[PDB]
Parts: sequence; structure tokens; C-alpha cells
Amino acid sequence: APWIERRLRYHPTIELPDDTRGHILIFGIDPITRTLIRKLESRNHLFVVVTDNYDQALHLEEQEGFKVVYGSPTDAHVLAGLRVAAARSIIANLSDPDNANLCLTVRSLCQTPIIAVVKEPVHGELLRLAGANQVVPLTRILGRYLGIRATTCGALAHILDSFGNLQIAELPVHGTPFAGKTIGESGIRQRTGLSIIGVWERGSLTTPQRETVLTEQSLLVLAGTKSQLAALEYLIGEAPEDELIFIIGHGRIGCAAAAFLDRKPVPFILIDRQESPVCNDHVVVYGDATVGQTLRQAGIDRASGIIVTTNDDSTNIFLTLACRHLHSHIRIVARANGEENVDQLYAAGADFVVSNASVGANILGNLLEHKESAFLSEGMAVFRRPLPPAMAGKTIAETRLRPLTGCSIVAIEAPDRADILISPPPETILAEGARLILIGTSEQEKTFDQTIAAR
Amino acid sequence: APWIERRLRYHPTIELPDDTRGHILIFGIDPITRTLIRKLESRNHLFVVVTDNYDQALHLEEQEGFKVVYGSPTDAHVLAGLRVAAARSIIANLSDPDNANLCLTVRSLCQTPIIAVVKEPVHGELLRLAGANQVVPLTRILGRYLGIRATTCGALAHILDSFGNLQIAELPVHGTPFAGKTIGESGIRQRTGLSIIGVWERGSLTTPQRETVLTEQSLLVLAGTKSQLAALEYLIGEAPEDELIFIIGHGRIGCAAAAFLDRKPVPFILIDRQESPVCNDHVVVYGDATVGQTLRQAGIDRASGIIVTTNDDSTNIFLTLACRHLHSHIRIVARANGEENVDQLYAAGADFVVSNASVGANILGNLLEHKESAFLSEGMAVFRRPLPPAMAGKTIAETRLRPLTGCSIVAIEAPDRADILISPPPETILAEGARLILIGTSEQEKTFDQTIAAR
Amino acid sequence: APWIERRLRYHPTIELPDDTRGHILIFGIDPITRTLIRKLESRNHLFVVVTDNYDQALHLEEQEGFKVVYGSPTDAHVLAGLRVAAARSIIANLSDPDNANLCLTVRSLCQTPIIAVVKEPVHGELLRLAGANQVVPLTRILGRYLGIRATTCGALAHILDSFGNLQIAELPVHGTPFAGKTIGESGIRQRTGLSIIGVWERGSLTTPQRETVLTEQSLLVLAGTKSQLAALEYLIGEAPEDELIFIIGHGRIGCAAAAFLDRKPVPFILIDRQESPVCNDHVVVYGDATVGQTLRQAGIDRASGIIVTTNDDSTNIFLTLACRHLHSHIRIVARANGEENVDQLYAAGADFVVSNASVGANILGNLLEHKESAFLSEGMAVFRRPLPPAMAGKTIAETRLRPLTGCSIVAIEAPDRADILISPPPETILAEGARLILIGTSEQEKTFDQTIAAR
Amino acid sequence: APWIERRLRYHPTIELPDDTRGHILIFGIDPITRTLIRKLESRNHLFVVVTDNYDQALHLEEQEGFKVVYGSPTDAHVLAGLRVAAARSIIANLSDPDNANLCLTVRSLCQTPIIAVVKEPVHGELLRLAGANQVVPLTRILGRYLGIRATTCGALAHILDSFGNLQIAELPVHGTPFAGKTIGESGIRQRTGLSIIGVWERGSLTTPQRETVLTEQSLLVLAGTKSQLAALEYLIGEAPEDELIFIIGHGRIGCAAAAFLDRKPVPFILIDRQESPVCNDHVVVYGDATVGQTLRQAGIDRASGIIVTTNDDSTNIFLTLACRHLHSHIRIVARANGEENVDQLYAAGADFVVSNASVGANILGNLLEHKESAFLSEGMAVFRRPLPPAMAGKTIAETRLRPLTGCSIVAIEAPDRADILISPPPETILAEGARLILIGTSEQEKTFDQTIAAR
Ligand SMILES: Nc1ncnc2c1ncn2[C@@H]1O[C@H](COP(=O)(O)O)[C@@H](O)[C@H]1O
Ligand SMILES: Nc1ncnc2c1ncn2[C@@H]1O[C@H](COP(=O)(O)O)[C@@H](O)[C@H]1O
Ligand SMILES: Nc1ncnc2c1ncn2[C@@H]1O[C@H](COP(=O)(O)O)[C@@H](O)[C@H]1O
Ligand SMILES: Nc1ncnc2c1ncn2[C@@H]1O[C@H](COP(=O)(O)O)[C@@H](O)[C@H]1O
Ligand SMILES: [Ca+2]
Ligand SMILES: [Ca+2]
Ligand SMILES: [Ca+2]
Ligand SMILES: [Ca+2]
Ligand SMILES: [Zn+2]
Ligand SMILES: [Zn+2]
Ligand SMILES: [Zn+2]
Ligand SMILES: [Zn+2]
Repeated sequence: APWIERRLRYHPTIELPDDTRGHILIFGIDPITRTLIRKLESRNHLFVVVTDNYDQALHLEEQEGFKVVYGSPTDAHVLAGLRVAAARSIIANLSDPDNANLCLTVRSLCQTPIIAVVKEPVHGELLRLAGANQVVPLTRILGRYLGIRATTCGALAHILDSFGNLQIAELPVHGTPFAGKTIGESGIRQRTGLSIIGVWERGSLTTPQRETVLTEQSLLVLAGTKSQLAALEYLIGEAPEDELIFIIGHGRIGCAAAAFLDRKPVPFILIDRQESPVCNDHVVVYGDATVGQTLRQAGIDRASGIIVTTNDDSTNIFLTLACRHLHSHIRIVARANGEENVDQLYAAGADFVVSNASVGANILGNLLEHKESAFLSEGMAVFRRPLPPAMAGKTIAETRLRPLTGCSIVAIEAPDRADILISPPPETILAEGARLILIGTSEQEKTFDQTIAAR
Repeated sequence: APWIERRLRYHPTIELPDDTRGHILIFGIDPITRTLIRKLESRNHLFVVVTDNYDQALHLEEQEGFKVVYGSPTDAHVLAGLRVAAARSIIANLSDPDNANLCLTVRSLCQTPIIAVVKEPVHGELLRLAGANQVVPLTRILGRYLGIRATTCGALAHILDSFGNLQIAELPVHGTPFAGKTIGESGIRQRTGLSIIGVWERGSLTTPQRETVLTEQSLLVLAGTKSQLAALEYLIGEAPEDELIFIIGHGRIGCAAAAFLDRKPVPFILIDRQESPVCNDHVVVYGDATVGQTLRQAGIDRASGIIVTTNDDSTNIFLTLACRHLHSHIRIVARANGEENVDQLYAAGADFVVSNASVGANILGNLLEHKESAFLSEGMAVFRRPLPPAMAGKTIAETRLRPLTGCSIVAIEAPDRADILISPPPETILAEGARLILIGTSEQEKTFDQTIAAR
Repeated sequence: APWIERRLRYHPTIELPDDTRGHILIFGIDPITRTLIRKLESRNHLFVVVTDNYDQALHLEEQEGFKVVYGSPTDAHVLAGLRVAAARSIIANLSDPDNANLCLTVRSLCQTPIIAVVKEPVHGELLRLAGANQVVPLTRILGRYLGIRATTCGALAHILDSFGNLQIAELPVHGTPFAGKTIGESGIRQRTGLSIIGVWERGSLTTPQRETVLTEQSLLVLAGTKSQLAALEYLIGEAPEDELIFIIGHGRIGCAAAAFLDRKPVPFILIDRQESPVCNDHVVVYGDATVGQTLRQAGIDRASGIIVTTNDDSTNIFLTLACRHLHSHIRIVARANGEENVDQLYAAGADFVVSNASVGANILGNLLEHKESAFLSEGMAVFRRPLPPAMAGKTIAETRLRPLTGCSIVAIEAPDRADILISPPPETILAEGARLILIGTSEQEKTFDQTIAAR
Repeated sequence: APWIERRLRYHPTIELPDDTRGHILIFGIDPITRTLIRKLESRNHLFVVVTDNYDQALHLEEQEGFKVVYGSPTDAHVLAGLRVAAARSIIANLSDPDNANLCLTVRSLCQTPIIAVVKEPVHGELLRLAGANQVVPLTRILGRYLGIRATTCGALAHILDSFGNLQIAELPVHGTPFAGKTIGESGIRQRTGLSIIGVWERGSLTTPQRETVLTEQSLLVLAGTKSQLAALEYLIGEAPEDELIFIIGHGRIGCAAAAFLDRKPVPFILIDRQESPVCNDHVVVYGDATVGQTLRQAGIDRASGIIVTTNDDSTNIFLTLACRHLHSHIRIVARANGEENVDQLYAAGADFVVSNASVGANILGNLLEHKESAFLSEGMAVFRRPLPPAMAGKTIAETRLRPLTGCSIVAIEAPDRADILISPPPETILAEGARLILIGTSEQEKTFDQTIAAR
């Protein structure tokens, strides 16, 4: 066995057997890709994590879920041994230069798809050029999610502007009037005309029922026109005269959150242990937040909210304990670097925990699992239309919309106050006065109305 | 055999059997904790150290007295492996943030008692909030027991005010007209009106006897009123003018020492290589002290006492030789980080040695072997009542001091020149002018002043 | 048993077996020397790499082409066990100081030929003194080869001045009126009278046919008078103004390129993370090129070309992409250290790539297995003569030049548009109007014309 | 089965056989110490090296001549393990503080001898107190022997002034008129009246004879009067007009050389890269000597001598070469850290070479067996007398000189113009007119003439 075997001097694996197919191979093991493995164990997937650190290989070889290979990720010969042409997907999670090198190298050998994690927003373009076909600015995203949760009140965070008509935004419920209520009694479609595409609750995008009661923690995906969204901003109200978010840590994430807050102009103060060599736009206070007066003197006592974004979890927990114990009114949003700390961050007294490991693994998994659906929608228009009077009663197949307009239907919201139906089967009876959501070419969107009217 | 397994490639124990009850597990092994294990080796309990350092685990594997488990100690899955819920207790000797994390984690799984060693006294509150049943500011204690021994004479050093009630104080008998004299020709009981709880020698509190000779090293434990303690302050005599104390090493222990000396107003000078990343109150003279030209320039020639407080014991020894060579009169107090450097620090000519491990291990070891005896000692007051007129010369168990108000006597004093008895068995005959030293509830002692006068 | 000894505890080879002869040993293993061992695998040369690093020995054992010895290069006993006397030749690729030590130690034992790589051009002399037969300033060569490529246009780069008459020049084609033309169409010889000895294409020296298409990657190797080079210079046209070159990386190679560009007065700018521990002659801008505005604010906007000379390949790949992307018109020469990246650098958008490992291992290759011709080409002349009329139609041997003049024909250039013939065989028939290129001594050169006429 | 233990996982020894006697044990291995074991290999003594570093124990194990033991050198229970009380003697070659700590710890267990290498002259006193019997400032000695050899012509150098009658001093023979002519044909013995005690050559010493030839390499050891040294100094002839010595490397040993050359006021320049953590007394030109400019610009053109005193031999060798080449006249003294580099230093061009390994090992060896000859030698005022008339023609077996005065003759200067006898046996015939160097007391020197003649 390899049982008896591995009690002898250790040697790493260098290459994979020739018949290796449909494996996913990971470059840049960390808590986000470790979570991605664990999470995709419902499928008998094969994960190959590649390390060029001989010492790392040794330790990973005792962990299950995945196979470790040792070798230089940027040498064609190593990649060839990994059977990159035969692989299902490739996850590029290295430094940005190392990723470009990785891409270009594999791209010289095959077209196997690559999802790359980009550490600097502006680098995304470059990783595409190098041949990544999917580029996830994880730290930008993780920042945004901190930014969103941090305000006293919670406003609209824009997600999509589809060709200057239909818009998609999210809305945290916390400061809002809608907190502790049902989706029905909140009166959103009734006051605004907006559609509620869904609800985030635990990285789970749930179809929103009428009876569903939303918490302080609920995040509401919404679609509508710019004007409609405005009507909604009016309803939530305006923020406190003097809110001030205080961001502990100005690493790549803290920087992102800061960059988020600056757009909806929200004042913030930043603490870091270090001048941090990428940012030239944010004025930072230097010190160890862990040290006594550091925080008080930096003026944490004027803050309406705190964002705990240290690369160390023990620290994040500690700062949470401290800020809650000292300033028990302030809203605290904390970053969880590993998923095995998320609970302690709550225990310590955080209001929300952005769980990096989950959020990341979650995005990656979806890009893997829903590859085709994502592709099929690239560059397409999403728009909303009142059902044409002469189509009421009809079934979806009966309207013949795709063959006549090119556009098809992806969601219907019922005429009555009734939950949204996403991905309706073609045998769906189109009700009295429902609104429908349609994906189509943007050119065909411009034209849809004209053809429906023509017939 | 694990003698043959010793010789094959190393693999670390990662968890504990299911049948593992009453074990004592330790987080952050160090001189203090290694000493603890050695000390309570007679009390038949298995000790378990936990490290996330692979190599440390290796080197500790071969060590006797305790076994090693290699795992991230802030992880619930690891903790479960360790069978925390089934442990006797936990020693949390990690960093402060790391302690808070380990704390909140073990609380979400179980209720097992946790003694926490605290790096910064201020953080004491937070770690109780984190879930610690007990919290120990060791450095402040070690910083205290240094300064105590630094003064030429040695004065009152307060341990606790029982809130208006009698108070507990320690007295180093070195520069006192009580040095050399046995208990009685000192006359503390007779001519002051105080009680001698115990005498420390080399880190162990003894039965104070009439014949026991006080030396320089002897440290007394005292109980009495505000005016009773101040009655002995003049009995010591005048502590000579021109009193300045040099402390070498302004780390945490060094800093603690300085701040102690500044409470009972006493001047000192601080020397260190590096600027403290923690302290900002004390002005430090900078330079290596091993080079003698630096100490000289600092005015060490106008000093009455030295405190040697360095991370390295080999240096501490060397500095003690350097001084006893120059100033053969000066009071030198040295700190030993290890226990195996104590005798050499004496041999070099130190007047008292504060053994970091000996002191540390005592404080823990006691909290352990008196766990459900000193835990409800949080908020309790200690008091001394006279012997009742009607209940004179009758048995203690019969007096019914538990089923009257709710009181309990931990020690009793004798009227004649007869030796005191600490924690005595419940069958002894009382006497004439005796004084009872009890512990109780902060509202039961108030009742006793009229309860024993009515019942 | 060779594969079982692999699974036991590691012990390195200390010495070669006594009977070892004719082997090539290498001190200072790196990409260049590793490419060397690959390139000369056609020959059954035995390579032994020596290392004083215990760990480096381990990871090189399981590597093919060469065997590893663990010892101190500069211990006379280590060399003795390495059988240095019996060795074919030695490569010195340590630091200058260690090289010097190595050579002196080696000379202490034997006369075995040493080829030494010289980090510092000025230290060339010192290493020859030390015992080294051949001295290679690889950093300077690589520096020069970047500089040649980096100009907007490409100009003559002198290589040899053989006793003040026949000259040898290099000429990169890229900017010139020859790019895209065949050698024939270029009209060089027609208008110049230069001999085209060669074309470098991909590190490979090719024979110039009249119909080989010169591309932008092509490096002509020319032979001729100073006035003839002067003529070619006139034909290339005037260089364009505002030429300014950005050199990213200012370690040895960048520095070398920079110094090269300084001769033909060519403006440049240097960037580096670090201050140079070696170069006091060069004003340097400071920053990580990788970081965004670093380059912009340094004024890479008005650069005409860019040498990307970092010591890390992924970085240089990243930087080439970045520049090709944001400044597409700007010419880019990039340095590859290690051959597994040359392709990617082209893929990224590099105009030219200079392969340290190729160029290096190539030069070292010729210096090895052309030993008894290389350093016997020391004190030697390269000259050109019209084939003496009488020998037209006679064979080379038939002519008997070597016996008569001591001179060896090395190149025959045929009268008409016909191909140059390099290192022609003795059986070659000499043409009618052919020009000869001969190798001999300066004395032999002088005697030649008389020896031919009078004899 | 030692070749079996070798293939399984490594385990160091942590103690020795319960019956290890007469073993000499070394603390802190380094060149000098590793040489000591080689040098005294002829004597069947067990050498035991002790390191607290693990990897050290690993590598020292596969090395012949000495047994390796892993342990904490300062732990008393480790020392009991080493069986110190039974060892022949102890070499403490740790740092100063560690050395102190060691000494005391062993002094807690036994009365076994200790030779201690000091790093700072001023601390040697502290080490004696600590328990070292013999204390040796190598770095001081080594700096001296470097400065002695650096003078253009070579002057006298004072070893000892014993109370002010007999002076012992050294003389390099390099530039003196005595260079080349045998001890006889220079008449030092004859003209100066000085006792030539020793000639030093290639690190060794034996009895000087008239036929033995003094090369530039030679260093004489002389006993005499202040008038006689003053006579030798005349024979030397004046030092050259303008002379300056450059010292490369202001480390411990470099610094000592500089100090030495201030006694005899000789101008000198110091170069180093780093500031001295120790020396305040010396001005230093800061620069890397290796780099070109550094030396020349620091005015090395006008030097008369150079002392090359770097940590790193390869640097010394390289510098020697560089100097010898630039300055063929200027005399060069170079320091060799390991014996395996000595030969290459001469090869490079060094006029003289000081071998730290030799010089150091000689001293320790002569203190380990002439440990028995340090028992009946030192501290006695070394004095010189002719033979008392009443001892002419009689043996030491008949004279009984030592029990009478208390002095023992360490040198019988032969009757005629005949060679000296050092450490003579007690059966040696004494000749009529003869000089004696006695290392007895000046108790028994001012007593000598009285006692030696009255009986
Ligand atoms: N105690 C602390 N106080 C302030 N900043 C910290 C502390 N610990 C870590 N950091 C910062 O947290 C940031 C983490 O960066 P990133 O992981 O990229 O978001 C770094 O800039 C660290 O300097
Ligand atoms: N020779 C020395 N002179 C002055 N300070 C020192 C020396 N050696 C160590 N230290 C410092 O003494 C401090 C000990 O910290 P603590 O144990 O907390 O008092 C550390 O901060 C060390 O940097
Ligand atoms: N991102 C970067 N930006 C600027 N310079 C760099 C970067 N990375 C490495 N270098 C420098 O490139 C140089 C390469 O050295 P050499 O191999 O001697 O040419 C070194 O001096 C490095 O400090
Ligand atoms: N290239 C160099 N140029 C100048 N000084 C050097 C160089 N290399 C080493 N040194 C110095 O040589 C000294 C050797 O120390 P020691 O062995 O104690 O005499 C050190 O203090 C170094 O700073
Ligand atoms: Ca946790
Ligand atoms: Ca000790
Ligand atoms: Ca590559
Ligand atoms: Ca050598
Ligand atoms: Zn920023
Ligand atoms: Zn302080
Ligand atoms: Zn430069
Ligand atoms: Zn100095």
C-alpha cells in the first residue's frame, strides 16, 4: 500500500497519468480554493493542486479531496505532465505576473478554459490578453461587500446597467424601513414598480416569496429603471448628518472597501500598520490597531461604523471584542479570512461577517458549474416588458417570441402581488397583466416593440 | 514498538482517543508551562501540549511528561479532536488575539475552565469577555516581584484591599531590622497587631513558626487594618535617601517594574537597545548594556539598586557579574527566564532572583489544584472578627458559621504565643483572646456584626 | 539498489571514484549552466555539478544529464576527490572572489583548463591571473545584446578590429531599409564591398544565401574595411530624433545595456526597486514597474523603446504585456533568464527577446569543445585576400596555403551573386574571382602577399 | 551496525556513556576548534563537541575525529549528562555571556579545568571570576600578529616587561638587514647580548641554531635588557620616511591591529562597509573594498603596507590579488580564516599570512598538555643570570637549584658560541660560563643572588 509506503523518505508527484481527463487543476492553493474543493464534492470531481514549493507539497499530501503535484507552474513541460489539454478547467490564483505567465504558457498548448483571480482591478484586461477567459477581481468584490454592509443605513449598490434601460442593484436591509417585515408589506413593487429578482441569505440566492420575512442581514437583488430605483432611494431615507466609517487595515481589501465608500460619498478613516505600496489615493493612519491608544487617538470614537479587515483572523476577532466592549452602539462589519472563524466574529459582537472563503469559493464554483449559461448570456440585453394584451392566456411556446423577435423569456412576475417565476417552462400560461423579463440581442431589444406591434 | 516507529519518517499525532477524560491541555508551550508540567507530575494527570508548528511538534514528541498534538488551536475541529468538552481545564498561553480566538471557540463547544495568561493587563477585561474563567497578568506580577526586591530596605507591598476591611500586604525582609530575627523577637503579632499568614522561601509558602529564622530572602504575608499596616511602616525605620534604581531591559516585565516603582514614589532609570513598540510613558536611555561604557554614561554610579531584566539569561548573568564587580554594595535583582539559570544568577552575585518559571508555575499550579475553591473567590472579602463571648472554647464545626450567615474560616489566631494554623480540620477547641480570619459574601459579614450578637 | 536508496534517508556524494577521467565539472549551477548540460548531450560528456549547499544537492540528485557532488568548491581536498587533474575542463561560475579562490586552488593541483564567468568586466584581468584560461563577461555581453536590439532603428555594432584593417561588425536589421528584403535585394555588398559572413536568426548562425529573407529579428554579421562599414552606415539612413529608451531593471545586465547605449549618445532612463550596491555612475528612478503610475510618472509616455531587464521572468512577461497593451507603438526588447519563457515573452508582445540561458550556454559551448582552436586563436588575425589567380580551379589542399603561408582559409566568397562558403572543406575547388577570408598570425598575414608572389 | 543507524531517520546523542573519563569537550565549534581536534589527533583523546543547534549535530555526525552531542550547553542537567566532572578539561568557545553562564554552571558541579576564548579583552577578568582557569583573547593576539608583520622594515614588539629587568620582545626579520643571513652570520647573539629564545616559522617554533637560515618569513623571540634591545634597534636602522598602512576590515581582529599600531605611533587608514557595533576610537572610510573606486579613492596609492582582514577568505584572496597586481612593491599581510585557504593567499601575492586556525589551535593545544607546563612556569618574574661559580662543571642532578631558591631554569644558554637549550632535563651538565633564563620569582631574584651564593 501507500500506507506502508509513505513511512519512508518523501518524494512528490511530478506528472499525472496519460488518461487523466476532466480534472480541475488549481494554481495557488489558499483558503478560498481549499473551500472550493470541499464545496464541489457533490460531484465526483478531480482536483489537482499544483505547488512549486517542495515543502508545501509534503503537507498537502496528507489532506483529502485533492491530489498534489510538485513542479514549476510556468514551465510547459510541467503543464504537459498535468495534462492541461485534457483538463476540465484551470484556476489561476497566483500573483498577477505569475498568472499572465501561466495563461500564456497554457494558451501555447491548448484552449482549456481558465478562470483567473486578479489581484488588481486594472490587470483584468491584461489577464484576458494573456488568455484567461474568466477574470474574478476577488478582492475588489470582497471590499464592496464590506462597504455595502458598513453604512448605518444601507443603500443601493449598483450591479448592472444593461444597455441604458433595465438596471440591476442590490440593497442591504439593515438601516432600511423594510427590516423585520415581509416582502409583501414592504410595498416595494407597489411604491416603486421594481422587480425583486432574489434574496441573498447565506450565499444562497433564494427566489423571494411574499411571506418571506427579511432580517437585518437580508440582501435584496432588484431590477428596474434608473427612475424607479430613485423612487426607492427616496423611501429608505437619508443617512445621519455625521456618519464616518473607520477602516482597520488598508491592505488590498480595505483599500477596495474604501474605494467603494468614496463613490457614494461616505467619509472614512483608515488604519494600517504599514504604508501600503499600491495606494496613492487614500490618506492612512499608521499604527498597530492592536496597541492601546492607537485607535482612540486615530479617532475611532467618532465613528458611526467600523470595518475590521485584517489579514489575520485572531486579530479581527480581537478588534471586534474590543470595539464592541468599548463602543457597543457602533456598527461593526468584520472580515473572515478562514471559514472556521466566522462564528467567533459573531460571538465577539460583529453585525455582519463577510466570509472571504465562502464568497470566493462560491463565485468560482458558479463559474465552473454554470459555465454555459454565463457564456450564452455574454453581451446580451436584459429587459422588462408588459405582456402584450393580445398574448394573455397564451402559453410561452404559443407566443413564438424567440422565432419572431429573437428575444426569449427568462422570468415572469405575476399580475397579482405574487412571487417571481424564474426560468418558466415553455408550457407556462401567460397571465392577465404580468410583466416579463427577456434576454435578447441589444439590437433586437431596440426593435422588439416594433415587431410585436407589427403583428 | 514506538521505539522502531521512532526511526521511521516522522508523522505527528493529530488527535486524541475517545477515552480521554480529565486531561489538561496547553496552548503555547514555554519555560513557564514546561515547568508547570514538571511540577504537577506527581498529581497523576496527562498533559497535552498543542502547537501549529510542525517542527516544534517534532522536537517535542521525544520529550517526556506530556504528549503533543499538531493542530491549529483556534479551530473547532481540532479542539474536538482534543476532546475539549472532556478536558479538566485549559491553559491559554498564546498571544492575546490568539487567546481571545481560542477562547470564543472553546466556548461554542463546551464549558471547560480556561486559565489565560495575559500579555497586557488592559486586555484582562476582554479575555474574560472572551470566556476565560481566570486571567493572569504574569508580566505585571513578575514586574512587581522585581521592584519589591529592588528597594534597599523593602516596604509594604499591597496585594488586595478587602474594601475598607482588613488588607493583605507582602513584606520583603532584606533591608529591615527584622532580618535575622526569628518570629517573636520580631514580635509582629505582639507589638503591631497583625497576622503572619505565611513565609515564602524559594517559591514555596511555609508554616510560619516562632523558631523559624527570617533571612534576607524571606517574604512575609500580612493581614490587618489601615492603621495596623501603617503601624509597621514606621517599625521598619527610614529607607535611606539618595535612592535610585536602574532597570536594564525595558520590555513588558521591565516596564511593569518601572510603573510599580513609580506608584510608591521611587526614581528609576530605564536602559534598552530598542525602542518599545508598546510603551510611551517612560523615557529610555538607549544602548547595549553589555558594553560598560554605556551604563557608566547613564549615571549607574549614582544608583542604589539594579534590576536585570532581559529576554536572554546568559546576558542577565553576564551583567550581574559586571556589576557585582564594580559596585559590590549595590542591591542587584535579576530575572531568570529559565529555571536552570537561577543558581548561576545567584553565583554571579544577585541579591534576589525572580525565577520567571518558578513564579509562573506556582500561580497556575494553584489555580489548578484549587480550581473549585478559588473560582468563587471573585468579589469575596477577607475579614477578622473577635472570638465570641458565649461561643468561647467550643469546637469550630459546632459554632455553625456556615449555617448562620454563610461564613467560613480559612485561618484562626491564638491569644498566647502559640503558632497559627492555616486551613485547619473541623474539630478544634477555641481560646480566650482569639481572632477569626474568615471568607464570605460581601453582605454576610455585615450581618455577622449583629447576628452573632443576637443568635 | 538504486531506487530503494532513493527511499532511504538522504546522503549526498562527497567524491567521485578514483578512476574518473575526461569529465567536465561545473561550479555555480544556474539556468545558463543547466542549458549547457542539455545542449551538449549529443557528446557523451560527463558533467559533474558541485555545490556547497546541502539542500540544493538533494533537489538536484533526482535530475538527469549530470551528477551532483556536495563539498566546498575551494577546499583543495574537495577538488582532489573530484579528480580535477583527470578532468577535461572546468567551469567557474561563482562570484568573482570565489572564482579567484577556486582557480588558485585548482592551479595548486593541476593544469586543467578553466573557463570562468566574470560578473565584473574590470575583474577580467584578475581571474586570468588567478589561473583561468578563458574569461567570459556574460553580463556585459547580454547587456550589449539588449542595447543593440532596443534602438528604433538598428545600427552597426563593432565586434572585432583585427590589427587595424579587417573589421567585423554586427547589424540588427529591424529599423533599417533591409528588413523584409532578401539579402540579394538589400544590395549591401554591391554598394559597400562588405562580406556578409553570417545571419543570426534564433541564436543560430546561418549561411547567407542571396535569397534568404531578412526579417526584423535578423542579425547580419559583416566583414570589411572601416571605410566599407562607413559606407553601410551611410546606407542605413539617419537615425530618428527624440529617441529615448526606458530600461526596467538596473542590476548588472540593465546597467550593462545602459552603459552600452551611452556610447552612441543615446538618452535613457532607468528604474529599479533597489539602489544599486555596485554602480555609482547611473541616475536611477525608484519603484516597482509592476505598480501602475510608477512607469507613467517616470515618463514612459515619451519613450521610443523599452528594455525589460528584471531578474524574474513572470515580471518581464507582465511588463511586456502591460506596455504592448498601453503603448502599442513603443518598441520592446525583453530579457529571458531561463529558456522556458522566451516563447511567452514573444506571445506577450516583445519585439525581440534575449535569452540569457541560450546566448550564455551557446558561448560556453563553443569555448568548451572548440578549446584547441579558441585560445589558439589568441594573438591571431582575420584577413581578406582575392584568391590568387593561379589557384583558380585548383583544390584547397592542391593550393597548399597552410603549408606555404601558415594561413588557413576559413571563408570563400564566390564572384557572382553566389553564396559565401564558410569553413569550406579541403576538397573544395576554388572559384575564378573569389575573395578569401583567412585566419593566421599578423606576421603570417604580412609575409602572405610576398610568399604568394615570390613563391 | 553504524551504517544502518545512518539510513534511518537521524537522532542525535544527548548524553555519553556513564563511564567516560579524560574526554576533552568543546563548546562552540569553528575553524580553530575543528583544527584543534585534527592537531591533537596523535594523542588518543576523545573530543566531544556540544551544540544546541539541531542541524549542526546532524552535519557534524558524518564527520570523523569527534563525537557529537546535542544539548543546551548551559543546562546543568545536560552537563551532568556530558559527565563533566570526569572530563579532562573544557574549551568554552561560546560568546562571552554564554561562556560566563557555562563556567558557573559547570562550577556548580565540578572542579574541572576550563579554557575560555574571549571576544573582548575587558571581559576576560569577568570570565576568570566566572570559573575559567585560562582565558585567551584570540582576536587581540591575532590583530597584533597582523600588525607586527605590517611594518615596512619590521621593528621590535614587546611581549613582556617583567618588573623592569628582563624584557621579552618579538622581531619580524622581513625588511631588516638580518634577512637572508643565518642566525650565526648576523651576530645578533654576539653583538646585541640579547638571548635569542625563539624563531617563528610557518606558525611553528623550535630551538634556534646558528646554521638555521632567517628568510623574510622569520620572526625572532628575544630576551634581554632595555639597553640591549636599544642596541638591536640601532642595528636595524631607521624606519622609511613617509609610511601609511591600509587596513581592510574593521572587525574585531581588524580593530585590534589598528590599536596595536597606535602604540608605536604608525599612521593607518581603516576601510569597512559597516559601522562597528563596538569601536568608538577609530575613524573608518566606509565602502566595499571589492568595488573598484572604494580603495583608490580612499588614497591607497600612498600606502606602504596593507592588512587584509575580512571575515571571508575568498574576499581576502581576491583583495590580495587586486593589490599585488596594482602595487607590486607595497607589502601585503593577509588573514586566513581557514587553513585550506592559506596557500592561495601566498599564491595571490601576500608577503605574509596569519592563519587564525593555526595560531589559535597552537595556543589551545599548548594550554591543554602544557596545561601541565603552565603549572610550573608563569607569573614568576622571568629573569636572567650567569652560573654561580660554585655550580661550574656540575649537573642539575647535583646542584639542587629549585629547592634552594624556588626557581627552575627554563633555558641553559650553552657555554661557547653555542645554541640555547629550552626545557632541559634535570640530568643536564652545566658548563663553567653559562647564562640561565629562570622563570622563578623576583622574591627569589632579589633573593637569588643572596641565596644562590651564601649556600
Ligand atoms: N494590527 C494591525 N493594525 C493595522 N493593520 C494591520 C494589523 N494587522 C494587519 N494589518 C494590515 O492588514 C492588511 C491586510 O491586507 P489585505 O490582506 O491585502 O487586505 C495589511 O495592510 C496589514 O498591514
Ligand atoms: N544587552 C541588552 N541591553 C539592553 N536591552 C536588552 C539587551 N538584551 C536584550 N534586551 C532587551 O530586553 C527586553 C526584555 O523584555 P522583557 O523580558 O519584557 O523585559 C527586550 O526588549 C530586549 O530587546
Ligand atoms: N518589479 C520590479 N520593478 C523594478 N525593478 C525590479 C523589479 N523586480 C526586480 N527588479 C530589479 O531588476 C534587477 C535585476 O538584476 P540583474 O539580474 O543583476 O540584472 C534587480 O536589481 C532588481 O532589484
Ligand atoms: N568587501 C568588504 N569591504 C570592506 N569591509 C569588509 C568587506 N567584507 C567584510 N568586511 C569587514 O571585515 C570585518 C571582519 O570582521 P572580523 O572577522 O571580526 O575582523 C567585518 O567587520 C566586515 O564589516
Ligand atoms: Ca476560531
Ligand atoms: Ca545555567
Ligand atoms: Ca512560461
Ligand atoms: Ca583554497
Ligand atoms: Zn487605498
Ligand atoms: Zn514603559
Ligand atoms: Zn549603472
Ligand atoms: Zn577600532
